[PDB]
Amino acid sequence: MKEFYLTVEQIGDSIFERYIDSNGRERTREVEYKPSLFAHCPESQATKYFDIYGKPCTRKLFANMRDASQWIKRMEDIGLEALGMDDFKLAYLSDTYNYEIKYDHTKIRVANFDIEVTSPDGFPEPSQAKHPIDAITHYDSIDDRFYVFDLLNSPYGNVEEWSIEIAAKLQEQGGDEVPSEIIDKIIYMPFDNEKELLMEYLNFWQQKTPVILTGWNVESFAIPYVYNRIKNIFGESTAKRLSPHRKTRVKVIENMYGSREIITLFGISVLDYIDLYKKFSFTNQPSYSLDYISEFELNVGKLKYDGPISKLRESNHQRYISYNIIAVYRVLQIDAKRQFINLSLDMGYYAKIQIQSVFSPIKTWDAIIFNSLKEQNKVIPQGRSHPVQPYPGAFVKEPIPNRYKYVMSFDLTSLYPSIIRQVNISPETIAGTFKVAPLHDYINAVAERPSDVYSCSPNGMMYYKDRDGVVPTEITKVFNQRKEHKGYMLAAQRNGEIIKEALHNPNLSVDEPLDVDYRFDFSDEIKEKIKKLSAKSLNEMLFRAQRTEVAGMTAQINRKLLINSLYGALGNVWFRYYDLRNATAITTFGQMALQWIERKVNEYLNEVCGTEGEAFVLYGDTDSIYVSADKIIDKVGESKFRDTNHWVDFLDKFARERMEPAIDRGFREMCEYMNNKQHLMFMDREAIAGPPLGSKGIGGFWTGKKRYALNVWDMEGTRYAEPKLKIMGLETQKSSTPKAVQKALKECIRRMLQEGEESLQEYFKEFEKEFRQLNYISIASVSSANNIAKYDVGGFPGPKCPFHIRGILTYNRAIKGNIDAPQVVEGEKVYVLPLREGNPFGDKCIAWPSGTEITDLIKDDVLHWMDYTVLLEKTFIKPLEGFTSAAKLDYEKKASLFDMFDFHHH
DNA sequence: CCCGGTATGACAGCCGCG
DNA sequence: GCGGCTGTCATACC
Repeated sequence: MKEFYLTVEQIGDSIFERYIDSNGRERTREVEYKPSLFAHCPESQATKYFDIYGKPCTRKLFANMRDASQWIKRMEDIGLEALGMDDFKLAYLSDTYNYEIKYDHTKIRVANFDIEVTSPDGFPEPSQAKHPIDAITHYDSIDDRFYVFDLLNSPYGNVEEWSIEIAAKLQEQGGDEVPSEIIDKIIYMPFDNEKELLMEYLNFWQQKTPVILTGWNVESFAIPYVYNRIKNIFGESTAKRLSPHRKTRVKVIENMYGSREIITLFGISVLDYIDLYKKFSFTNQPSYSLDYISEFELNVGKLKYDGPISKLRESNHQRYISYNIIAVYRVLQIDAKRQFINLSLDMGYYAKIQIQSVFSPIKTWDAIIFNSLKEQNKVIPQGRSHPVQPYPGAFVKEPIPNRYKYVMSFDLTSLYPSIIRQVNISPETIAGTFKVAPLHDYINAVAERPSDVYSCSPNGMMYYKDRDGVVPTEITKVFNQRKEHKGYMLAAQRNGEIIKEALHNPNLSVDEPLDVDYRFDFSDEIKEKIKKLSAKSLNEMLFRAQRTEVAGMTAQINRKLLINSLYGALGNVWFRYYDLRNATAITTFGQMALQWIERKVNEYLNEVCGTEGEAFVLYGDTDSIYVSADKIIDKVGESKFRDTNHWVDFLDKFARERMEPAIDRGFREMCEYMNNKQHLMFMDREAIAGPPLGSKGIGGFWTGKKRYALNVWDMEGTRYAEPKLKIMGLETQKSSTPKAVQKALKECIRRMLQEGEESLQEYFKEFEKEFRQLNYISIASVSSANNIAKYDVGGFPGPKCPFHIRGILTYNRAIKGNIDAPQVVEGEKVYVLPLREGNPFGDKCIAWPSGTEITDLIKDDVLHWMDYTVLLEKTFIKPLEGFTSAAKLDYEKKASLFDMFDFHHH
């Protein structure tokens, strides 16, 4: 076993490191690390060190890290570049671990915990920590145990001890339904007072100090609450004891709304799962509370209880504790499915960074470029300050709002990373500039060729073709690595398939499985030794073949995330290799790419269909184009197809046989026109959309930029058994839209695309008739409660007050002086309903906390004074009118067709 | 620097307008 | 009384 690191930190003139040694023991080092930095020198001085520009550099070795840091300030005050890695933690990791890090997760202590705090005051602020911590569930990955800390006596109640017997029983039997998987894994311990509890938790923390600390909201609630609580009761010295190095910093996170404070525990990587999920799930969710996320991933959700949580410990302490245990297990179950922690570790050691820096695409890329440059004796440039200067971004085509019967879409692969390599874009690779014509003229190939010598972007930039760019080289690596690991994953998957044939007829023998590598396909000699092998050994080979497939999967997605990271880094002023001209070179070339191929697809389809001057490309967004296939179908005639699958086959082949070669030679023309280093503009066919054959459906429609619906039969080569609706930007996709209305609008769209006008009309009529019979929760809008106090003037709405906020202030006057009634909290989501003019409430609308019924001492009047008309018009009819206008359909039978004209009268 | 550019929509408030 | 704006706020997605 080769040693790896756990956490690294700099305190004064010392690196403090937690690390696993060659024997597997967790250990700590204090090293008085001697960093190196670099300055420019004359050609006379003989060094092996050069910068990315090739200019010679002399190596300066400092006695400590403070001298290094003071030297950087002195070089700034002189006006000369101070070259090298200024984040000395990264240099230490590079020096101490100059090899491919192979870690062993079972020796990494990964803790996830959750806290409970009874509070009749409202949400207990972590910075003040006014109320007693009355429960802690702390899971440890090494022990595989849930350590549960339980407070029996607090100012808010004296309670019985928790029962594991009851907690395991069925929910109908009065039990908490804690899974038998974790029942034999709970270490329960009750306490007579909070001080005893908090002090035991601290001693527990010292013996089992987390390397990775996770959980839901741990960074913004749990950790701050435990720290501040211990601090307020025992003093700051005791609270620092939560850090292995007894050093803590109070960070102030100032978001563009308010300001909150997080606590930095030196020697611990905090990877909050709420942040970890938002970063790596790539699924946009309405709510990000553990409850919603659990039921989404695990189909079980968080544990239910009766009454307000502020009254739970009193009324049902048995539930309260079991709710705390399950809260921790919910996160562990999610991580068992998604494995974002293992992912985070994988990338942390690949980049050689602090694990919590996986949230930073800047840190990660800074280190990956640093390490590969280090092994070539090359010196990284100094990070220079840059003014935040907004530059052009992605091109988006304004579509003509219409229906579109048949649609076929195509995507460029890894567009921005592809341009970087194609054009060879890097700081040191800038070769000069050319007099730039309008983009229009480069799209139409009317402008003169920018350079015979250098590779070019349509923004005026020129780059060397002979040199290998530092950025281009570094991302080509990542590409090649991903292919390599996805070449091992496909091999490990296919190698397991041959094993599954042997799982039907084996023969027992006392032998261990053969030493073979699953990353590469088996030879004939290994294939000969399959039937003879035993049943015990065959299941061991299947275990290790699948184990190899899991290792390949993790690697191939980690590199995928890096590919998509780079542009972000490159376009960020804080990044070392950032250059504004290089950034606009990427986006502008991309703008040219999509519009040039729009031209080429139009010119090809016109020539083939015989027509001239017809817009086939109906829409385009960044790296994708959408083609109208009507003419292609009408060229064969849709009456010649026997079924839906017949014309989907037709279009699929057409794209591959006719369209894709026309695109490739189209882009090959563009590469030669810009004189680029290599052609890397590749376009895959994604979606084939259209209405079912012999149906009155319209297939798809656009209402504007980023607002469309499509009936998709085939995506990226896989044929769907049943048609699947792709909806983007429309109200069905917005969490502000009421539950029943989100459902109704989707069906309205389904009926439009699959069935036609009359069906939509029959549905609308019925939904209008039955709207008043729907539940008041399902038909209410949801909104975010930001800036409540700002627009509040003595309990009434002020100038420029938003609609939902007005609703909140109406609710507040209705429950003014009522503690049992739910309070609307700044930040949290709210239900909104309109009220008929003349109601006993203040205004025209009421808003109450989301996910809850209204207080019974106000419910009747709300339900009585609801404005259904306004609600149906605002949330349902208006957005539908939106879709139907573009689609050129009617939702109501006799609508005057003169309504679609912007008449005079002016 | 632990994601903001390119987007649309709901609503408030203003301006002309016999 | 209502388009035609501008401004604030809310929420999509790569």
